Amino acid sequence: PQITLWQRPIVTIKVGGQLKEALLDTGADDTVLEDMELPGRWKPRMIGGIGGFVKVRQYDQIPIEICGHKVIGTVLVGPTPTNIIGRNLMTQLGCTLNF
Amino acid sequence: PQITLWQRPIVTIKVGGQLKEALLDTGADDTVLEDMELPGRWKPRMIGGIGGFVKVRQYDQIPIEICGHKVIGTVLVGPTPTNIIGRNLMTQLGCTLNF
Ligand SMILES: CC(C)CN(C[C@@H](O)[C@H](Cc1ccccc1)NC(=O)O[C@H]1CCOC1)S(=O)(=O)c1ccc(N)cc1
Repeated sequence: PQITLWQRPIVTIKVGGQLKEALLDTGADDTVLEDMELPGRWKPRMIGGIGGFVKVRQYDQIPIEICGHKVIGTVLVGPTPTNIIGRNLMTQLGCTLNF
Repeated sequence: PQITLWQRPIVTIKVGGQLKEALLDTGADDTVLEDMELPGRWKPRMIGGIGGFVKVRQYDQIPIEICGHKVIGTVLVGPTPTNIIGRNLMTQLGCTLNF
């Protein structure tokens, strides 16, 4: 699809069998989800956002279906205003910015 | 242009007489630039995300040239770690996300 930016580019994702809304966020290097249970071991990761650097949990090779497309990659979990799909997974979708 | 997302989507802008680089960010509702002088009246605002919150000054109707295209809109200024072009200016470019 082609998504304009007059509203937030919120899409529906499926992760761990649950549908959730998430924001397609080209200013986010990584994908960060609100607290949820994910499989496997995690490791610590420090990420930078608008208010500073914060430690989150990093899970690897997590499948997510975004608009019906299946991606698999690193997902971080920690405090966040919303579920954020960053460039690590948008590149798997083939997403580009166009003007 | 069509900009892929393997790297951060950084472009050159010109604002308030100053040339700088900024991030095209579909996850940012409004443009926020690192602290600088802008003309005119402003209003205090708080913006929040992964760092927590930062206080900014909101300037209205500020002209910015982005990749040579002249656009106009609200510009927030404050201690952001990076210059961010948000949706409020990306729409004026006719910028879409496509996959
Ligand atoms: C978190 C989203 C919902 C909101 N932010 C936009 C995001 O793109 C934000 C932009 C950014 C890049 C690098 C350093 C600092 C900030 N990237 C971000 O945090 O990347 C993290 C999350 C995982 O990957 C790394 S914002 O900066 O808080 C924001 C809020 C309001 C306005 N008007 C403008 C900006």
